[PDB]
Order: sequence, then structure tokens, then C-alpha cells
Amino acid sequence: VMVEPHRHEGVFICALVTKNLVPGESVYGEKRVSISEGDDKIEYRAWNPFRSKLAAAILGGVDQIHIKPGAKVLYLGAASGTTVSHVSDIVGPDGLVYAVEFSHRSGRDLINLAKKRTNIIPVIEDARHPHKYRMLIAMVDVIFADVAQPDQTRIVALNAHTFLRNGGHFVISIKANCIDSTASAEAVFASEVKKMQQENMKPQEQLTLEPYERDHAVVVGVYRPPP
Ligand SMILES: NC(=O)Cc1cn2nc(C(F)(F)F)cc2c(=O)[nH]1
Repeated sequence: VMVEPHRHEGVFICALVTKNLVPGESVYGEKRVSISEGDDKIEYRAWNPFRSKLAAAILGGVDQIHIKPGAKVLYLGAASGTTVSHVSDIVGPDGLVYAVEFSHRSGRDLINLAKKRTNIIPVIEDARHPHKYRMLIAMVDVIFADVAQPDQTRIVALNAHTFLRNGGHFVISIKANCIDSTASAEAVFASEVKKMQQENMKPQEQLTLEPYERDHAVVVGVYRPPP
């Protein structure tokens, strides 16, 4: 066998690859590996950990990623769809990925990606004001975000309070240099974990992303709002 399933469901390994929901198409120039044995054919896409914090996290040995076939996902800061494309591969045609991006430039890449992928919903909106787009968002199982400013963990939490089910999960990368360049990476990470806790987003694991990123963490946890 030439592509083995990874511990994480929907993730495969040769290095890290996902099953291409759109056979024949690359999203960001990634290699595509197709394996045929008779009439059976399956195409995978290379998942670059120097571009995608999530792939770096999986390679780094993260225990859970909480996306699987059928999962409903809210991705804040979807940019041009790099990481979202692979989340879309994993959740498959019965899952759903809401891809929120403020940038209109990035948004056009996202809409283009979503033309081919029925499970992506581009939402070209400011995640600071979820009320503007709340009527489009069915309640999700998992939220993803890259936090790069000192206000963004709260912005993620306001979206969790609006859209994330009780007992759903979050996967949040943290770019310490962008949050506070005058603080140590460790102090930024502790401060962001504390901001999470104060919003009932309870971390369950965390890791840094060396060698792919410097002073970049990924935190995985569970949302436990009060009644
Ligand atoms: N040009 C930009 O504004 C990039 C960007 C950052 N960004 N951060 C979040 C947050 F993490 F807060 F959820 C959501 C977004 C997003 O839509 N776009």
C-alpha cells in the first residue's frame, strides 16, 4: 500500500496528504498524487506544513484535530483557502466549512475555491461583528483560527459564543511575535490561554510548530459555556 491512513481520520501519509475532494485540481501549487489499481482511482493532495499551521500541528504530534467526515467547521481568517481546502477534503461532501475572511482580495480566492467544493461557504465579513452574518451560520462542531493580534482571541470567543455548540472544540494557532513583539513567546502563549479560559474555552493540549514556524503555537480545546 502506497498511501497509509494517519491516526487522524481523513489524513494520510506517504509526506502528509488528504484525499482530494476535487480530483485534478490544485489549490496553491501543491503536488497531487493519484493511485490507480484497476478501475479504482484515488487522488491525494500534498499538505504543506510551512504554509498550513494545522499540518505543522499534525506533524508535531497533536492528539486531536476534531475534524472528521461530516464535521461542521467555522474557520476564521480563511484567507485564500490553503488550510481550508484540506479541512474540506477531510470533512467530505457531507461536512461543512464556513470560511470567514475579511480581505476581499483573499475572499475572491476563497469564492473561487468554493465554486468547486460544495462544502465550503465563503463569508466575506468582519469576524468582529458576527451579528452581520449570523443568519448564514448553522451551529458548528469545531472552530479554527490563527490569532495574530491581542484582540483576536476575544474575537474568536465571540464567534464561539454565537456559533460553537456546547462541548464543541477549537483549534487556534497563536503567532506570538504578531501579538506582542515585546513579550516572550511563552508569556504570549500563557496570556492567550488565559484569555481562552476566561471565555470558557478550555485548552486540552498545546504545542509549538518548530521546525515549520518560530514562536507559533497551536492550542486544542473544548468549549464549555455556562447555562
Ligand atoms: N487581512 C486580514 O484582516 C487578515 C484576517 C485576520 N483575521 N483574524 C481573524 C480572527 F482570528 F480574529 F478570527 C479573522 C480574520 C480574517 O478574516 N482576516
